[PDB]
Amino acid sequence: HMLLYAVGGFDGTNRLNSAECYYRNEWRMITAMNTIRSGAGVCVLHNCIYAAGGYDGQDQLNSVERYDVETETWTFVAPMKHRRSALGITVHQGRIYVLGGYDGHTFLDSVECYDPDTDTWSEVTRMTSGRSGVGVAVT
Amino acid sequence: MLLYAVGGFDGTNRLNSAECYYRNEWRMITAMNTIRSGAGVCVLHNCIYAAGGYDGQDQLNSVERYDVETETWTFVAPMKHRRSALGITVHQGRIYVLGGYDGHTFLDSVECYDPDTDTWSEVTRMTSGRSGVGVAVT
Repeated sequence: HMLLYAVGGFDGTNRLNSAECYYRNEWRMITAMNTIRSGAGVCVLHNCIYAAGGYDGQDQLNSVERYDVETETWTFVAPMKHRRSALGITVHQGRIYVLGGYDGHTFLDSVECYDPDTDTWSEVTRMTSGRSGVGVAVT
Repeated sequence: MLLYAVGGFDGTNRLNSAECYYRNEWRMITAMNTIRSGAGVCVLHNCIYAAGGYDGQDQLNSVERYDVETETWTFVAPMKHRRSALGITVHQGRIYVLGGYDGHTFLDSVECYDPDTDTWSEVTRMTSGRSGVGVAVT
């Protein structure tokens, strides 16, 4: 926890796969992701930035990639069971939790859980109703 | 130790409701004061903050805070800019919101919330106005 990262997004004309980091003031670019992602789930787990799902301008994404700060390289990990944009994301006890989102036809209520050690995504529970754009909090 | 799902959009209505997962059971808690979809939601100290979002007609700049002890939502200082599809993170006891959509412009503004002084301040600007960004601190 020292540097702020801005990952992907949408500028009103193009959706972004680029990422910048704030330091000298100034936002400087880092290595761009392998996939154009807007509205992705972005979190930090074991000093790696994870980027899950999102919208590339045509399709809802299920791919997940992680950025290694030491190698400055984005790498794909196991993809989610569901494509989703406008998902909520949180990290709890060394695992990534994604909640809801939109798969292209359905507002999901699925909640998937990522185990980094085994590189698996597994559904852990389901919200009371399918919905997207949710905020997630653990306290 | 509890998971909270705040607001959202079920495909027909935007939601101001919130629920907590315990006994493998999702249980509803006190609903928010403002209908919020795609708001910035984080945990500062031990309170849930919900900043901005879309209520169905307008983009929101209001910020309310849920106290787990008192089970109530309280409005705090509003952001200088209305924002939907904003990024949000907590870092050294402060909230950072990044970009988003204000109803006409994709924002490059970054605001910082100090809970002690209840103030938002514009810290810097991103290289370009943008929305739907993921924020990470590491």
